[PDB]
Amino acid sequence: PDSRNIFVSHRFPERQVDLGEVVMNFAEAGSPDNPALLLLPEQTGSWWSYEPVMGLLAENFHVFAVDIRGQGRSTWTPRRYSLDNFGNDLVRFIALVIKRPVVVAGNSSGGLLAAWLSAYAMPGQIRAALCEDAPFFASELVPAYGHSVLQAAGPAFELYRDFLGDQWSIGDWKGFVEAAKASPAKAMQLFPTPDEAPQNLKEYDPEWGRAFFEGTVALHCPHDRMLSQVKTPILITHHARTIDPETGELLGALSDLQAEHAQDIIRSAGVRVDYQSHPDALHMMHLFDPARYAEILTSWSATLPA
Amino acid sequence: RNIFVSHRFPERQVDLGEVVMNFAEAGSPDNPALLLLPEQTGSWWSYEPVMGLLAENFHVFAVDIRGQGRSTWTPRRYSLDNFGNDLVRFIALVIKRPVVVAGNSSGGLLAAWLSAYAMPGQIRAALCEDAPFFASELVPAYGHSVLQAAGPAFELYRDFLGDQWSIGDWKGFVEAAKASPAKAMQLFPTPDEAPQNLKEYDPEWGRAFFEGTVALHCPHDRMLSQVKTPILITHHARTIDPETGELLGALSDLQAEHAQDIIRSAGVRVDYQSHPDALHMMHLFDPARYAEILTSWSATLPANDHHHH
Ligand SMILES: C[C@H]1CCCC(=O)CCC/C=C/c2cc(O)cc(O)c2C(=O)N1
Ligand SMILES: C[C@H]1CCCC(=O)CCC/C=C/c2cc(O)cc(O)c2C(=O)N1
Repeated sequence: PDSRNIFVSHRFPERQVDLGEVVMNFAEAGSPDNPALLLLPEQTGSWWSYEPVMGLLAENFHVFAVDIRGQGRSTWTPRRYSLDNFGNDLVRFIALVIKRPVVVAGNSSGGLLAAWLSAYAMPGQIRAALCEDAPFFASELVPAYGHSVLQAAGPAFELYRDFLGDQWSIGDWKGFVEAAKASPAKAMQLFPTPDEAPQNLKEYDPEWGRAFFEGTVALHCPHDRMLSQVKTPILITHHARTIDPETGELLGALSDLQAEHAQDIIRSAGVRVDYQSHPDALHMMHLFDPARYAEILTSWSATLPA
Repeated sequence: RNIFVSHRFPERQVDLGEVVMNFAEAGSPDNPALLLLPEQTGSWWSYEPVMGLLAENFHVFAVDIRGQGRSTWTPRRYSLDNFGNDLVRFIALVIKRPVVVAGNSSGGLLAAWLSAYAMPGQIRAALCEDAPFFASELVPAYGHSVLQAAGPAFELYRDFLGDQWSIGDWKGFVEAAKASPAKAMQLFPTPDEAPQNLKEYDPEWGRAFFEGTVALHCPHDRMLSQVKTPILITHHARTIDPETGELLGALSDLQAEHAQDIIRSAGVRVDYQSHPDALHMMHLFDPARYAEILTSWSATLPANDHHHH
């Protein structure tokens, strides 16, 4: 994987654009007369996390699915992984490639960035943001509310750092898998441990995981302040989540309490916010139940002002 | 936040999205565009005495960086990357042409930031006026850290003025400054009343430098390795105290030598001028000299003719 020559074929053509520091890879679907839709993957996911759902969304949207920096065919940038750098790359992407206002939809950390764009993009760039099971608060080191990253997804990111290493400099996949299987963190059960590293992980810069676990990725983007600054309608979907009865760990993206405060803050900013709890859905609904995801996204987007 | 004073160039503001950025414009768009970045604690009008000279030959934009002047104060969001992307947006939304960027001190850091990290084609060239490469980092690759240079002053901005002037203990700041063991404290204003520039300054800037958060995600050795335009480095007064080892000045000879080396190994044009008797803010305290440095160097840039009309 530190070859950066490990890529495979996909169903939609891919194109790259120079944003200045990062060269961003992306795939396009749908017809350009339809409203623009920017799709942001989960951490460890390339644009083609959205490949099964892109055909469905192609019926109604002009779809751009991107590799975020440090993922896929987009530039890996050591020591530069922050929500602000991720977000400003996407501001540049809209300005250089799309050149229209977008609906932005993001899963997990991509949902953090969907909110980031609502608050901090260039004026007019963002019509609305869909935050698909975004770990508001629970992906911070010291959140204003609820479980920290250390008490939720952190243990997996720690193992990415310790065994895969920055830019796959260590690459001990077998040691990662044996450490993951031996971990006493119940949340580890939500992460794949196949016999060989899966394609999405070979495209992933594990310094992402370091930055989340060490609390550097969002040091300059406290979530309570970010959510208070959003400027567009927001849709929050909230998928599976439980509190482990033996460790107290959060299993899922964010707890009910965290979701309640996220809504409250957005509402206090005076922007439209809608919340949908889908407690039996998997974290990556856009991948594992694309028809349900597409319906949610399409139906909501139809309620947006023109 | 209503302590502003008049100035001899009209000021305007532009919404960048998060930051509303204040700036002063002078000159004709027929001449090359020039973006002026102040030092930390300096508003755009740090350049007000020299802009008349520069407006003879340049279309000048002098800006208030986020957390300074009339530009939005943004609690907890002070980083070189956020400062830098604001300026990327400013060029894209206001200037709409390639620019020469000239910055003093932290503004010089940001000029190099733009050279490396702006959108393609935005930056023609960067003038880094006594920029504290390495010396303004918490863990620099080379030489003094901020803790052995300007840090003690920023520490006192944090401790006595506070984030967004939330403490505001100017008297106690002055008293602590005078009592400081740091020889470098003599380089900072300690008047009996807070000066105008500092009333316009968000001291969380100082916190961010002292605590090593402002450039956590922008190590300077890597930044300098990624520059993509010609760079002019001016290096003004500096000495290293023989008793404490403190750096008095923006950067040491060792730090300037590595900065040059790194830029040159990026394969771009780099020029270095040592002005060991110049004050840190030469653009303010020796404006005629500074204007001649910038103008004469700009005239040697490729496409200087294309940018005249
Ligand atoms: C890798 C991606 C895969 C999801 C693995 C899980 O289903 C665990 C529960 C959901 C939380 C994930 C999660 C937390 C976080 O604090 C930061 C992140 O980027 C994610 C994030 O993107 N996970
Ligand atoms: C306040 C402004 C003016 C104070 C200048 C001095 O006379 C001290 C000399 C060294 C440079 C300061 C300096 C260091 C740094 O690590 C980061 C910075 O932004 C400055 C910076 O902009 N100083």
